Amino acid sequence: NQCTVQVRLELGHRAQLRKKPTTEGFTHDWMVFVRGPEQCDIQHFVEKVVFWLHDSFPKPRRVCKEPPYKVEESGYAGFIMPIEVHFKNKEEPRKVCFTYDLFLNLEGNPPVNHLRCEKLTFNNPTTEFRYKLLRAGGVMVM
Ligand SMILES: N#Cc1ccc(C(=O)Nc2ccc3[nH]c(CN4CCCCC4)nc3c2)cc1
Repeated sequence: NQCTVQVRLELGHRAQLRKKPTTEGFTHDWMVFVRGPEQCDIQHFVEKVVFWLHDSFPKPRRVCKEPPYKVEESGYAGFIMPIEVHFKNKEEPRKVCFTYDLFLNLEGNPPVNHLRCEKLTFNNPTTEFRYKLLRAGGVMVM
């Protein structure tokens, strides 16, 4: 009737210098992901994650319909990556779009290993979607 459910997402990325021929253009390997915290299963409320890569990549609309929600790639530059997390929700909101700063380690700096923790607050979710948030390890507030 009246209640808020909070769930947690973790977006992150790893990047390092690629050990390859001088004549291979891509300097870096990187990996971007969405996950839950330890012993939460976001798959209960996440229908899919869509990573929107730079237009220069082949098939830059990358869909993960189940875990792991991640893209592994090679490249030569950082970019801003739209990341859409779609919900198993019959009403609004149906999804959330993050603007992810995919930056590389440049000038012989250590590997990048970044995490961005997002808190989602669902006000007054339906019965069915409430159960999914709770199954995923969501918590109620009051
Ligand atoms: N602003 C800006 C900006 C412009 C371009 C890039 C970039 O690295 N492009 C790019 C373009 C094409 C690429 N194929 C691969 C390798 N992959 C292709 C098939 C899947 C597995 C290997 N890595 C690629 C990287 C990044 C930032």
